[PDB]
Amino acid sequence: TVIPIQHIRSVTGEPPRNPREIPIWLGRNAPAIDGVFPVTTPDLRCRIINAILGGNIGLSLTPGDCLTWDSAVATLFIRTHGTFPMHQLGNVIKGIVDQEGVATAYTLGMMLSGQNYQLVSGIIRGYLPGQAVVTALQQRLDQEIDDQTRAETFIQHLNAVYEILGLNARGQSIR
Amino acid sequence: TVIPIQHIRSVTGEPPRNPREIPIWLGRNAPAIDGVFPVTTPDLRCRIINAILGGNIGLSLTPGDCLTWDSAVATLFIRTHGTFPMHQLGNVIKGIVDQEGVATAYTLGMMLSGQNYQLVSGIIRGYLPGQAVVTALQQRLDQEIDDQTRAETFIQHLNAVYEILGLNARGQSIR
Amino acid sequence: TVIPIQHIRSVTGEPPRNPREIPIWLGRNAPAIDGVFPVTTPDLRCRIINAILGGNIGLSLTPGDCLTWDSAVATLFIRTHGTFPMHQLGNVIKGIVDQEGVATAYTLGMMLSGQNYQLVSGIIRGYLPGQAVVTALQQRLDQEIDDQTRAETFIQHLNAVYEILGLNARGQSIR
Amino acid sequence: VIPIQHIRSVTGEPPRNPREIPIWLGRNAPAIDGVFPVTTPDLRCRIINAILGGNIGLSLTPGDCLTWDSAVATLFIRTHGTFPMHQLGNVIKGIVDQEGVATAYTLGMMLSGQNYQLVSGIIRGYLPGQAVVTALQQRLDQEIDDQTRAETFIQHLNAVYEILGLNARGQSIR
Repeated sequence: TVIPIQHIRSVTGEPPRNPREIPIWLGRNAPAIDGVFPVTTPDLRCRIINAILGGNIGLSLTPGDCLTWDSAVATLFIRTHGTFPMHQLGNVIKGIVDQEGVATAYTLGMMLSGQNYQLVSGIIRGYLPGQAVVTALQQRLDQEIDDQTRAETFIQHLNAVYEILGLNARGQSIR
Repeated sequence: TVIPIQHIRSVTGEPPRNPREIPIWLGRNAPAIDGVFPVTTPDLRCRIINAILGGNIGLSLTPGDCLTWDSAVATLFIRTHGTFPMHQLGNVIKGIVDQEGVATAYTLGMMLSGQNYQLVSGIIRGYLPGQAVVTALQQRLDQEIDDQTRAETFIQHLNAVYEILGLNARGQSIR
Repeated sequence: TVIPIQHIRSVTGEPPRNPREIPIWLGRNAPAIDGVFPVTTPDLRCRIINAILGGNIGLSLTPGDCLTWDSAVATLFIRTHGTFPMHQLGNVIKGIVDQEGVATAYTLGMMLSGQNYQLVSGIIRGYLPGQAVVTALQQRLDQEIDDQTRAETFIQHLNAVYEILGLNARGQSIR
Repeated sequence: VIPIQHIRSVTGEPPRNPREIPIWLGRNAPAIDGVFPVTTPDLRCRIINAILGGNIGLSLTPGDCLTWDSAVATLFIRTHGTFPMHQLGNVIKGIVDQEGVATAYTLGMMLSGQNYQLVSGIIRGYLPGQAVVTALQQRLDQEIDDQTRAETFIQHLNAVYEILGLNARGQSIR
């Protein structure tokens, strides 16, 4: 098939000039692309990403690297920053909860970490937006069964608590 | 399918950057978008809404949210204002009347509240432009059968009463 | 049934801000609109007009008001200038006669008036080029049998008189 | 002969500013019901008209005195000029600062025709402190249905306030 690239490329806009800014820009603009043209297979995700980023032979992915949008955004992260050691996962995540907030940072941290729920849960508990959140979120995760259900229910609970207290995603009050 | 996003995005234009102006922006382009393309299934509402919002943070919808234009417009309110829309319907209606006019504020009024003629009718009757109009408009709406008949014939009547007195949608004299 | 709004805007341009300048802009650009995408019913004409004027609820039309590109134009002029705006209709016509000439002033005036032969006829007869034309034109239109027939054979007779005297469209000589 | 003086001892003299007469009647209504039993709409109309003394402007007829809520709501339209539900959020915000959350729930429900969802949502925004909002919601969520939550809201607020050392007006011991 031929893909409607001129339309996709009018909805997203030009990708930023600093290539360290590219891997998060692609996460923000994913739902838009799925709107214009529903992306079903890894192939079609690759075809779409490769055309948008144009002349960068640097950042060209294959079908292996992009099963899901979250794989692509991680692969593109490792290239533009470099693989870093365990003790530096702190400064990567804090840097992101400041720009995009906890839900983005949890999903990327769980991906740059080989799904280490005990590590990435622990780090995110220091950058939550006030003590009353830290405590309310804890109780919900606590009364789950094991760590595997806690990993898959995290963002559900985070947002439920953020709703009650009436915060936006960036984690600031809007009332 | 593929949605005709080139066209839909000409009716609509580019969205406001102040992100608690968005539910009212999408609220008053919804009637036009439905003319230029038949949006039937919640999957297509979600696809269209997500395409025309572009790269904005926390503001993609799910097909769960987008069952009716109302439900969507209420959900984008909750994620921006923090509160439910129907805990401040008064302040929102008054704010629109002052910029856009009665017939605008009536329309968004019954999106936000959820087609509650009684309440929105009563909040508007407050902000009509002069005592004379209020009495005029009332005797037309008292000669319909049901409150179902009155919620179709409300703009038709306001537009007839404004002709007689010589006012101009935004509620200023032509004379 | 996708109404191709992007193409229609490519030909007409963007409508003005000051909504007093909309009813004439729509009459002028009408035969272009209709060449890109040919309308057939009132239904479609409504859907096209509302989509062009965009997110404007105040100047929204219904199928009732759109039997013809003239009926639509007339309805908008009464919402913006009010009924019996005879000093303003005097002023919009005098303006055109100077830029365009009398055969253009006639058709735009008759469109904005709801095809009011008696009113517009009267206004134009004060802006013709000199006493001899007025008298020559009148003698021809008086031989005609009813007012429907005068409105049909007005641009016809004005041309015949202008040709004899050796004037061009703008009422300046070519001898 | 209706025993007006016992009712006058509990209530007191009406407030001078016409705008605060509707809230005053709502706060004094539960105490009047305990001291003297009111069983008919007609008896209620005679008691309210005597308590306000000679106010011909705010006189109520037997039809609008069916329930204490209907009487308080009618006085609001005569004193302010707008129906209450149109501006409920502002009215609840005024009562919370002057009197407290418990007064706002009782008077907010009388003006809102017993709507739990609207009153509970408006009050949650003005509750004192983030901890109070989270603790109260957990207790209310356990209850089986909206009717049961409505009956136990004041009891569950008093328990949370006692644990966090807050007075009725929400001022901390620290």
